[PDB]
Amino acid sequence: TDMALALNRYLCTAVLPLLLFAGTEHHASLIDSLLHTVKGCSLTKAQRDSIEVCLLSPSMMQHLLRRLVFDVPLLNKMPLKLLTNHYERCWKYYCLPGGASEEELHLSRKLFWGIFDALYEQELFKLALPCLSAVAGALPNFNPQPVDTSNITIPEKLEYFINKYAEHSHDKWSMDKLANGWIYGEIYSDSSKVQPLMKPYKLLSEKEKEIYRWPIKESLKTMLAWGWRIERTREGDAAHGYSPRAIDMSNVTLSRDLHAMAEMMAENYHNIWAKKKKLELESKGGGNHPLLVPYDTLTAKEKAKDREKAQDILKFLQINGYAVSRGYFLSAASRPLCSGGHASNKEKEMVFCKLGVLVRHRISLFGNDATLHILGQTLDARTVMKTGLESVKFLDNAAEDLEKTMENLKQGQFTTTVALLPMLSSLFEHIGQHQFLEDVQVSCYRILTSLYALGVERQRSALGECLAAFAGAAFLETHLDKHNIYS
Repeated sequence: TDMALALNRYLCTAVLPLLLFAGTEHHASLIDSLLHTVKGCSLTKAQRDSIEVCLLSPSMMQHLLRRLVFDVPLLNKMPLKLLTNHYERCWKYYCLPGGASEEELHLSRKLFWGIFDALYEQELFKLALPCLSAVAGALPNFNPQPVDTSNITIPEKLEYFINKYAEHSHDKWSMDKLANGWIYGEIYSDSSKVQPLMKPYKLLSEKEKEIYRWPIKESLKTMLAWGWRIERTREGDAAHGYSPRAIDMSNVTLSRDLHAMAEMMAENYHNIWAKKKKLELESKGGGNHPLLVPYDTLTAKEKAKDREKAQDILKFLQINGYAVSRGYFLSAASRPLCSGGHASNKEKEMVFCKLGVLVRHRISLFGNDATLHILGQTLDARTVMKTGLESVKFLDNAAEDLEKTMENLKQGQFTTTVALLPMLSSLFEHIGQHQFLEDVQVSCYRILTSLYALGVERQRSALGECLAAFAGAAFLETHLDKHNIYS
């Protein structure tokens, strides 16, 4: 407490020093200062020390534009909502000069807009949904999840592999040190450069293989843990003492199957060593260690024994020739899934989720101002809501008509069976409540003139009589929506 009053006063004194490799600690450590409050009112000044510290950096800030994206999925309080969505629009600046992670940006877009069905509160989620059109327009907590390795037994085909890879290991323990060539003695006198461990491989015993054997078996058993395995293909490949005719595993190029598994093997090693660090010094009276931060931020220099050691276990597999196997693109490839995913979210506009009608539809307007396959299904997307909430065309979704064609204004002005009958089906659902309500006819006028900016035969004399029905029904302001579509 009495030294925990340091944080209270320094919410301004560590701010005024506001006015690219070793600065990664503040994107890791100081990101967790406000995360302790994610001092009460004074924590809002920590946003000014962070939401402005990201934009004018962008080397490690390129790895911090989606920093809390490993915890923005675990947002929901109010500071967990503003730790991402307020820095969402500023996350296009890092990939502005740089425009492996373009599919990870949709993880907090296809779920947080679905978590927008769980909640004023959407004052920060609305413009950040258009920042997802900017994070894909400029380029184009986090708990470790441990898995236990030794549950399975060593397969017999990879026992000719644990004796060849360990035989190469004592070469690789010397190929990094062959310019000096260190040898065994009896006493560890490192002033005269002798090691007590430099013994050859062909004179090994039943309890000294385990220095070589155990890094391989924690690197082989964890391949079978994700529904993946190893298949078969064709075959392939001074001084004196233990002098080998060896080859290096820092110049052999890899396969494309192995990339998503070996970078997951470091993610596997981000869930073993990030748990093996919790079993060494914390039970003796230790303190708080910062390695529980989000995933794309923290230092990787300890992981050089985990990112460069999780590839040569399977670079050596390509020596043996074994078939390692895995069995704005995503904003466009899932866009027909999105127009079918928002229309499936159009049925719940009648029965929190009524804000989901406005959090999903009105945010794709700039996405339609930046881009009939998905647009012809989006013309009838609100025709599921104006049929499901057809009695009221249900709290906010009964009066979401003024924002309904507002996303179809930018979609209609930005462009023969996918538009023939259904162009005047949802449009008449706006002009059908024109003189019941005037928030539907004010958007139907921009729906009837949504073709004069892009250039309804059947709906020409149904609205022309409706112009002759609402000529004085003010519904004369609703007459300009039914008189602009009668020829």
